[PDB]
Amino acid sequence: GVVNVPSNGREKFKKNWKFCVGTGRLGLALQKEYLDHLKLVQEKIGFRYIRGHGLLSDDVGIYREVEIDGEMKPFYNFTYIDRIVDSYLALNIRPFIEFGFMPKALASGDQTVFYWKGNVTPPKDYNKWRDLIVAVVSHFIERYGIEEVRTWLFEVWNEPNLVNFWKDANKQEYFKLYEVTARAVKSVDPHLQVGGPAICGGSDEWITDFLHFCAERRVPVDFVSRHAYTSKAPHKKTFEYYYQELEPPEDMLEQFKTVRALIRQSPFPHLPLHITEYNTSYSPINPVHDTALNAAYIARILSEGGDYVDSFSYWTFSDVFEEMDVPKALFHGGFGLVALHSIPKPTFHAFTFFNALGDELLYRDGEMIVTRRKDGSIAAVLWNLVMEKGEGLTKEVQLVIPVSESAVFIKRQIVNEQYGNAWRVWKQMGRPRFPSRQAVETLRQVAQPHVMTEQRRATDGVIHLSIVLSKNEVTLIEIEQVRDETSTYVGLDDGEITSYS
Amino acid sequence: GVVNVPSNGREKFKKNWKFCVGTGRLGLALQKEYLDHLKLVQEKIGFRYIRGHGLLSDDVGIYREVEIDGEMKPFYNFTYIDRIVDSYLALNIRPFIEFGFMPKALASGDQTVFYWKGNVTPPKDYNKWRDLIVAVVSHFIERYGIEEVRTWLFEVWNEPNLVNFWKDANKQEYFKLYEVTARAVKSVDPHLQVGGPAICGGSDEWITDFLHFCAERRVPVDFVSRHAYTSKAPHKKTFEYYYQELEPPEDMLEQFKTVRALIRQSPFPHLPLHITEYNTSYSPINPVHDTALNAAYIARILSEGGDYVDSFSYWTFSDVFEEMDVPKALFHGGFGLVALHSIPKPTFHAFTFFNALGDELLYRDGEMIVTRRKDGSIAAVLWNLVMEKGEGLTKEVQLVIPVSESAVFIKRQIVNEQYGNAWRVWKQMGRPRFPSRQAVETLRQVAQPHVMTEQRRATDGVIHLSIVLSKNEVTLIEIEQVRDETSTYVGLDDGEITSYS
Amino acid sequence: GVVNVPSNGREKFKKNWKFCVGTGRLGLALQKEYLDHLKLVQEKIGFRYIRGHGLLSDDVGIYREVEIDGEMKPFYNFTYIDRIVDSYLALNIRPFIEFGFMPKALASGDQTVFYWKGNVTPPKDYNKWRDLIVAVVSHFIERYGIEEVRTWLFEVWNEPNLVNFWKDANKQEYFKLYEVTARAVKSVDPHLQVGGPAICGGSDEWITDFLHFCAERRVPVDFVSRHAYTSKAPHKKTFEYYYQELEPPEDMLEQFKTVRALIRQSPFPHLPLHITEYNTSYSPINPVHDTALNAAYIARILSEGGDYVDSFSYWTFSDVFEEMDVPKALFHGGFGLVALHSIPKPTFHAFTFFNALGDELLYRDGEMIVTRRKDGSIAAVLWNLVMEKGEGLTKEVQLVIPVSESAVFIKRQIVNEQYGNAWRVWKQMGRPRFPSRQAVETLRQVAQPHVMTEQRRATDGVIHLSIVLSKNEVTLIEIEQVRDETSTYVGLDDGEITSYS
Amino acid sequence: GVVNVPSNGREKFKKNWKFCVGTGRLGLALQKEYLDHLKLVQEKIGFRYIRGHGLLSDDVGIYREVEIDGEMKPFYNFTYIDRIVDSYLALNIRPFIEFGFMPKALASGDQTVFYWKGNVTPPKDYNKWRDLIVAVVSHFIERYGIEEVRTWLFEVWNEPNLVNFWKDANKQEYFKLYEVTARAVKSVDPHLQVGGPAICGGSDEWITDFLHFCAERRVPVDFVSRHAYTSKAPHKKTFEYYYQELEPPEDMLEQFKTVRALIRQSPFPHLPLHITEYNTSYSPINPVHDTALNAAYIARILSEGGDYVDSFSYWTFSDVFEEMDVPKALFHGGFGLVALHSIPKPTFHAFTFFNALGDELLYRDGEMIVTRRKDGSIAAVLWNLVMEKGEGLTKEVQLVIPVSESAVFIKRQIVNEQYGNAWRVWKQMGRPRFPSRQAVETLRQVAQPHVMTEQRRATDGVIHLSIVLSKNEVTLIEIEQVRDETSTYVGLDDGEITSYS
Ligand SMILES: [Ca+2]
Ligand SMILES: [Ca+2]
Ligand SMILES: [Ca+2]
Repeated sequence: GVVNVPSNGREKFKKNWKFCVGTGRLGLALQKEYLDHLKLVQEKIGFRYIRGHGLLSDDVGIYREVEIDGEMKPFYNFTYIDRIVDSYLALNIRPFIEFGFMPKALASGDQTVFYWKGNVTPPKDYNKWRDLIVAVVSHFIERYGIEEVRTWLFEVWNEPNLVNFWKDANKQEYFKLYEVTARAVKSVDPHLQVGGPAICGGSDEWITDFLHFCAERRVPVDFVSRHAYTSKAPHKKTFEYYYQELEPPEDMLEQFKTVRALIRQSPFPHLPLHITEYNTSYSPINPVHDTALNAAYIARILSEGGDYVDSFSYWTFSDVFEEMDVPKALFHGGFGLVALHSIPKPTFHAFTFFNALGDELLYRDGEMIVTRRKDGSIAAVLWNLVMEKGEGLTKEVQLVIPVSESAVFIKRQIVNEQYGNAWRVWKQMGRPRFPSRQAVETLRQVAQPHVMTEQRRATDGVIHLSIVLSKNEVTLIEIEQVRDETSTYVGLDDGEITSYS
Repeated sequence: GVVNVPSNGREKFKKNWKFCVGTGRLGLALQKEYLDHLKLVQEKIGFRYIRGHGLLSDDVGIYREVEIDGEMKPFYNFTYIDRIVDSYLALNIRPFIEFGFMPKALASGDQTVFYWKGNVTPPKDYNKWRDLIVAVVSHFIERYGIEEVRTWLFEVWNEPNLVNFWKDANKQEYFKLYEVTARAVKSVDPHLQVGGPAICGGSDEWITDFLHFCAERRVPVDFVSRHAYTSKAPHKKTFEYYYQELEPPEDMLEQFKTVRALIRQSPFPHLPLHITEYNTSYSPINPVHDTALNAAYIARILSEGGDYVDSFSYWTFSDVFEEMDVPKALFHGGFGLVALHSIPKPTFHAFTFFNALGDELLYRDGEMIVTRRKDGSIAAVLWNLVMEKGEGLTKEVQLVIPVSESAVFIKRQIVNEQYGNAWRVWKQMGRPRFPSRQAVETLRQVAQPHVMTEQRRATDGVIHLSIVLSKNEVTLIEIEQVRDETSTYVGLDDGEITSYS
Repeated sequence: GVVNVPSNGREKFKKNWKFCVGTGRLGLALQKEYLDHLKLVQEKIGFRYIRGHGLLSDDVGIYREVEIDGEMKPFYNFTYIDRIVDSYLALNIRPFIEFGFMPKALASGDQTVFYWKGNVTPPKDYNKWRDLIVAVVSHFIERYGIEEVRTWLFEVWNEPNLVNFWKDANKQEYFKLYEVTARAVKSVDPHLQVGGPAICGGSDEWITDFLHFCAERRVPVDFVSRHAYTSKAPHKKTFEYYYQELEPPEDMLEQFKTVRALIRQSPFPHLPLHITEYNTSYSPINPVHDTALNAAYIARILSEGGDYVDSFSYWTFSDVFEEMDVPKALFHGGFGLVALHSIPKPTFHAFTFFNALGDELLYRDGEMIVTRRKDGSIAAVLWNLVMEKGEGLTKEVQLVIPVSESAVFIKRQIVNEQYGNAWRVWKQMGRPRFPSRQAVETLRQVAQPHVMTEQRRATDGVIHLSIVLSKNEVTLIEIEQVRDETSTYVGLDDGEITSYS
Repeated sequence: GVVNVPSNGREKFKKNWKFCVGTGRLGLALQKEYLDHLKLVQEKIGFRYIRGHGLLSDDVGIYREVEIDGEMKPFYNFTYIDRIVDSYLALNIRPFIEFGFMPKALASGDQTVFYWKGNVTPPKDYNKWRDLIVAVVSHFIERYGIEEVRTWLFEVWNEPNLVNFWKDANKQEYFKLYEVTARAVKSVDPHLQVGGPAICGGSDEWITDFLHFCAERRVPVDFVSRHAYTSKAPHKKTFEYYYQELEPPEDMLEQFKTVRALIRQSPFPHLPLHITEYNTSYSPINPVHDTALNAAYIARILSEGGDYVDSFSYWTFSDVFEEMDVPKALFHGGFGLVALHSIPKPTFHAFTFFNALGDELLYRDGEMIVTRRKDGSIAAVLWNLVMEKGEGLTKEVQLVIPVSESAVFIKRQIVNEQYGNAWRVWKQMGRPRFPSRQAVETLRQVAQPHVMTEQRRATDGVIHLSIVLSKNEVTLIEIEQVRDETSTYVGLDDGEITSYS
């Protein structure tokens, strides 16, 4: 198809796409490997906030008791989160705090979730929980100052509409939990932004009921959160993998758009919507995450997601993750943009490529976005999602582009099934679970995008680009003005160099 | 032609090719840019020695006088070589010291060489020159230890057979300068290895006569040094460039082979031969240095030069160079393997590819070298040197390589006119002289070798590679055992992932 | 009194004292904090080996069971020890491997030890344990090379004579565990050094019985391991401390001596003796560890312990530890040489000071060690251990040292109750449990030794040092050659500078 | 002297004292050593601007001709200043540009200044000099953008009232050069701040005459610049030293104040005054720079200089400097805050101490400055400048400070003749010209300030500090609130640790 790019544009592409990114549990942030991947992510994409589970779980170790004279008394150990949040602020990223799970010494029952056994029961004593929240938020303000902590966000719990994350999926108990948390947070400082309900899909009446619980009972709410995946239940499991079919990306966009409509009808029509988890599959052992398809699929969501929501947070930035035990191989289906040994997966490159876009929107359809940057240069990202099996399945794109600058330097970066894909080459190596240093460096070189460059002289103030994208390709194309300095090199003749003309 | 690679090899490919590398003047080693380049060269190519001019020239500033009690007395200022030689040893490289040029306060005349004005006249007092040599050598021993300094090499002066480097190209004055320096060095310690005569090509009788001089007067000598280039004097000039025609690589190898024979017919038949400079062109402003042709040309030399000499030192590791003034553009025909902003030029990847070869030499002709490493893997560099003008001129090559290892992972890296080639992309950018940071990063990215990988199974203990090499391509092919772990992934099926089979 | 230092010494002070250092459990090696601590320790102290628990425990996560073709089969996950052992080797340290504790899926019972719950029961199947040992040692050889792995050591289990560490303190069942482990290690490669019984003090008949067991059933043993502490059982507890009284250092040296003699009477008289754990207190929450007293105590051990044993491993290099939960304040009584935030405790300086000592032992008594270095310089460590309460309690020492110089430069470094002691300043700060960054930097600053320097000219070939050591001071004195260059500064007069003479 | 420090102050202590710092010539900024020093200075004292000579001198290399056809034509080589200014900005410092000296290819005559021979003659053609300024200023805008370059400052020449720096000290010829330069800069962009006349002391009529010339003839001026020193001509020289008597600090402040009054009476009454160089001695080989006296002298200036001027630029940040050849010894009387090897001099610590001061001024006299900061802590810098000879000469200072905070933590840092003084210890080592790495590390350690800390309890709402300062001491005293956490450590008893009470 032939697309004619207009010279200027009315609308502005937002940075909503990189507002937030997900993570494995906060206690894993103590790992050097974790910080390795986070530094890479902050250099090449730079997210504003980071969101995961386990702030209050026992590895991070904040809530204890502590026998004094003859009675159990609370003790708040900030050793670990002080280091964790410090390490975050040093990398220019703030916590999108999630309060959870339940500390053991505060839990009412035995039910846990994950390999790491986060306790998912309500607190035995709601006043002890309140006091925990006040202690934690108060500490954060003591350490980092009120101005800093006022920029953070505070979600209460996680997926209370699923039985695995909250006892009996108890709607009313969660609302009580929400109100105690919300009010405890405001009691420390009224500007702090608290929100919920952090639910998985399939049950959006919870968002209607949540916002009505808060209206009726005058309970604070500053944002709404929901999670969004497109995978069905596993159709085949091995001992290490879940395999799942996926709905197309418009299904996710519809989810975003549907939840925003439910907010617009509610008694709090102005509330921000934060999609605090999203990916194709919701399982950390689904190999789909390691593929070019995942990138081409996510590219579509990056292009449009921000039209409906204030943020959507890719779960996750890193394979440093233990919800289903320690990764059993290098490419093991983890959620991360970044694989162990800081090896970028195809999806990472899609973010990177979006990070080259300018604020000015020239054109956008279901397979491309075209922008103008301040300097006058064009930056476009194009993608060829093909969810069906088969080879070939190429897509041609004909881009007529307005530009006054008489010559143009075009730099294209590509990742697809052949290039920027460490997963493909890892198969060639024999799928080493625990590869050598040298196999890993080779995987790191191969994981880099394939670059091609050209110079093109304009005809009639317009350039034509013929772009062939192969199956599940995502590509960045930057088009810059050539200020040719050749004529300053007086006498220059390449033909005077052996072999050249 | 079909190349049958034997499974075993008797001969051993020596590491002579990276004994020593060349540099711009030692005062330039104080620059941060210099040290960035050397760090990159030492990580990707481990050179043992580094050889350049200007140890005794005035920017380094060792030789001074100094009015004390009505008398002009020597002062030896080691502030700068201390720092320089320290930085060398920290990067695991030792100085192939070159004694020169003439300190101004000790010069007999006015004649200089280069924009930096190295003085090229005899010492006004030969006893003060000797005292200089003794104080410097002694200083090295006091600072670093006798054992360390004893592993160094000491070449005396530079190209005395050229009027530009030595007043009148005075043979007997040079032999005298050599003699005073050689005895000065030995008087500090008899195991310090001293040599000469450091001549350019064109007059090899100087080697014959030099050794007859040392024989008659029993002047200590421990190696013969010589420089070797294949460029004719320039046939065109701009304010910016010297352009030169080149003879083929066989011309240089014959120069090596000629000088070795001359040492064998002499009264010191066993002397080591160090070619302390080599490249295609001897001009630091000949663009040929920046091209893929240079890379293929030199790969020929890296493959065989060690057959005839103990070392051959590429002039130079880096464009940090001022013989013909500060560089006037990013790619300005400088000698270096690395360009400003630490951008590898194509020749750098030739050195890097040779660094991947094993000790065991399995096969070699005029266009390839195939080797076996200690772990049984195969490693070959192939080049397609085309000096003639024109397009295409591709060379197909057929390989029959034995490996009992029944499946194989092949990693190929290529640098040619299209890949690994910053120069090409600089030109497409309009030859920016002083590029932006953004342009430099793109040129760095494009400067990386293109990588192709495949898996292949052996039929009958053997693999057959059909390889295509474009114009002036150099390429590294590594062939590793696949230890396939796929069977341990029970129930793995890529066809259960969206879009894959 | 007065000490006449002899100019020459017969004896050598051995490097035994820094052969090995202890660590918190291996899974903690994944922390950034841990690795910052190791780097500091490896730069300032030369440790060769690193010994700790948890290798086979479930955080590191090697042993898993996995359902394949309808049976429970072993899966060995090397993801984490690959990264751990990689990071050890990159910092020039190798594992003193300790095979333990019991993986949960292989345990025969439910008894655990520590906050992190390592299982302390026998394996439910000894053949599976064996296959576990074999798979781990084989994986090491595969990744690191057989020559690398042969330099390691392999301890079997931990304190099997203590009921907390091993079911019933079952002697005969530990011997069985040793045999199955030792024969499995030898089956992989016969050079691999294996030993035990890794007992705590109080029941040294276990060494005699362990060696008689290995003699009678021809079981491979390459060393005897043993733990040494001087602390009585805690006489007071708070919710975060154990306080304990200590025996003097001679008690530890006698423990070393008495165990060595037991080896020499047994059927393996020549076997190496590795004290794989030692410190004053055996509790990771006894504040004595954070004090100048600890450093004074342990310096006496460093000075003599090598006389009796091949190695004695200070438990531990770092407060990065979790046996009794996450540290509840900055200085919490941890074992570490280094405190969180890379703050060196006084004991760390004791090790640093011993790292400056020379080979040649000139003199030693129970309060000093005086040595000569290869360059002729003198290095001495002195300590004033004072276990009794009160102020003052100084030791005046007089040293008559010979030197072959004529003028000398004396650099003294000191750590005591006032200087190089962050615990004291932490107290002055109000004992902040979770100090700010600003406070931490102040604590690091103040943690640095105090330095005093002087020049002193000899008389009659000799130097008379008067030295005052304060309560529990450890101090380094280096006496070096002055090569006065003042005479080359002709006309120099500090009296011409404003205010000076 | 008993000082009662008020609770609140009406005035602000300005940041003018670290607005700018001086440097050796801009070409030396290419040195790794230089950037090591700049980084350190920028980490501990964050200066905003850096001011030095030689931008247009031929080592940096900007101006060349360049034979084309048969005519000499201008070529502007931006290779080196691009690297220099990039490195400045990456370290958060901007150029206070000084246009000079004269490029040889533009020079009218052959007179030069310094070891490095900057040419101090007018341009042969003022149109060529204009075309140079336009090319340089324009290139700066092209690379860094117009907003950034407008924050810089542009001074014309150096000390044109001194015959050494400018042919004949020709007043009218400098005004002509100012006019051509100023108009040139303004023709690129009118908001660029240009000024002069950069004079040395002893003839302040030049400032009057400059400003009248600019008013009458409507030449752009945006600031006045002037240099200030207090050293008399040398009374003794050696081959390597100038020794000079110093006027007291009142003389410098009186210089500042005098020039400010001349501007206030001029036709441009409101012009900023920048003192573009200042120190005690004006000679780069006067040992006084290396001393504690220099530090105590400069502190009075840092305390008050900002009263009269908009900036005052300490000449220099670093001993990396070649005006009078390469440093002949480690401490050689160089201008730098930082000695070679990154060793801080006593004067460096003065600046670091001032960098801890708060904005709100509580109390100031001629020997101390006392401030409050945002968090409520008190920071004070005290100094005891003694310019006469003699030992002892201690100053007792009694501070009576208000705090209701219950108790306080006092951190004191001292640099004087005994502590923080590497010069003193370098002499003890026998004044090594070219010390070993090991002697250098010792001088670094010894160069760190001496720290003392204490907790003091508030009696009656007031803390009474008694501070004995030794001769030529400068010292920082921070007083913070103790939030005591001791009572949360229930049961804590240091008396339960061996030896402690
Ligand atoms: Ca040079
Ligand atoms: Ca532990
Ligand atoms: Ca200079």
